[PDB]
Amino acid sequence: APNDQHYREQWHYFDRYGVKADKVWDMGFTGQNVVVAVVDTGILHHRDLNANVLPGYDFISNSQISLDGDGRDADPFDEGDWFDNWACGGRPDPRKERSDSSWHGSHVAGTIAAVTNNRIGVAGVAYGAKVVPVRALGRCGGYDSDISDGLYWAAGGRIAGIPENRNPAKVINMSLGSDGQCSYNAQTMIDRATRLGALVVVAAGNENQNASNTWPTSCNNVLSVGATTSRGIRASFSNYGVDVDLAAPGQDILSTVDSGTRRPVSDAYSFMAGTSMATPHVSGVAALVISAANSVNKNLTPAELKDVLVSTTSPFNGRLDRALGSGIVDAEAAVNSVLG
Ligand SMILES: [Ca+2]
Ligand SMILES: [Ca+2]
Ligand SMILES: [Ca+2]
Repeated sequence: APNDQHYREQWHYFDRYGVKADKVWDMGFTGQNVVVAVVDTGILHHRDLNANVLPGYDFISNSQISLDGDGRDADPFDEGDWFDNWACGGRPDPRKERSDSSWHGSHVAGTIAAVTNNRIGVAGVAYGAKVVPVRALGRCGGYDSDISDGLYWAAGGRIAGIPENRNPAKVINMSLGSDGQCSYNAQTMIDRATRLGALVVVAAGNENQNASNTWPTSCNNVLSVGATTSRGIRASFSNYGVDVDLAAPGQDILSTVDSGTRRPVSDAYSFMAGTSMATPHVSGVAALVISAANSVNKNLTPAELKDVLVSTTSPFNGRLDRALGSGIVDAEAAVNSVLG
């Protein structure tokens, strides 16, 4: 087990309905040399992230969303997506009036590869991997076109005006989405990333609805992740249905954030719930699998990697109320599969 101060609270890594990441670490696989891209709100300069974070890129085109004074730029720092006075619409709905900064991209990034065995804070599923933050979300979310350009760059695609990605990712985590069908542009970029070799791992969404009514789940060539609880059943908010590929822990997920309600104040750790939290468990396990496959000289296409993940899942706790993919992602079974 790692020495991290709050590892024991990360039930989702090691306990009954967790992802069995600990069993893979025991085999000596940690996602070594694998790059995972995180298309999200950007990254904090958090002491429990910095060593496992590579420089990424900020794809937010509108400065009113980016809150950093300009359009696309080389610094994917999460400025904080806080707002007040219904800046993101919906006035006068009391639930939409204001929000603290989410630090969503950092919570997600920490699940994949928080710095581990460094005494402080938490652990990451693939703590030998490196994360490339692709900032596409800010105040009020992000543009579909910024998300799709970012995911393409994440895979190794060239975007005019932006440097070539030196560290294209084998796994692209997208803990994001909204109502509606996959756009032509989103589908096209997902297909291009898939043809580069990247597995695009996406959140099923959080409206207790059919995930097929949302994107990116409704896209071809994605692996859609539903959310389960520490009791092994469907989290109440999790989207569901035939297009959910599998599930992962998505309620009371402890990871890396900032204590600041607006701007960054201090490195912190919080519990969050969402398919956004389940997704990076699957992205992390994918990176563990690739490190294992690398060791035996085995290539996995995105379709093959998805099939490894989906066919090796562990069972739910009795009957669920909805289709939620094949079971809970299981790193031990997935890695054992590719090692032969
Ligand atoms: Ca900017
Ligand atoms: Ca920036
Ligand atoms: Ca740590």
